[PDB]
Amino acid sequence: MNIFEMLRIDEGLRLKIYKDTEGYYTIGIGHLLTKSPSLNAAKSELDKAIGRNTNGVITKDEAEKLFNQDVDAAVRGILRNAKLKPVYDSLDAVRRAVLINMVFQMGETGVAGFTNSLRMLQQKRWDEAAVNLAKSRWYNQTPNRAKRVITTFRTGTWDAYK
Repeated sequence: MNIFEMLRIDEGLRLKIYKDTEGYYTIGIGHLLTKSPSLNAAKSELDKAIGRNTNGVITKDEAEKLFNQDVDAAVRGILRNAKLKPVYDSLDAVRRAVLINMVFQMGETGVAGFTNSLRMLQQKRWDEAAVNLAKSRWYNQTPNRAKRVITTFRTGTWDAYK
């Protein structure tokens, strides 16, 4: 198991523009296009991202390319973030992938907002962090995904994804 495979499981793959759990236009492997209610605005952002006139539809290759860029950016955001970097640096390989998952989903700012949980992770207080992470809108809106992420932080293994 690895970061790509894990996120591919959580996000799925759709080759046509769709709406995510919050109702925003998205495509491919969880690539958010825009928060704007306008489909046209979404089509425009898509064309710009891909570099061609897509008609709202892309290929597998193109979806994969956006995915690679998105994972790269997530890592890069973590490393550049003053609250995130130290946590990430203190973690083992499995748990580092979990943190990237969360950033890919909520963005850097969102994750950096989980102050108490970050501190608990840093201290390696698995069970306490898990409880704290569950007290969030994130867990309440997408509980199945959140449970998989949280359990992986508790155990340090990929069981929840196997």
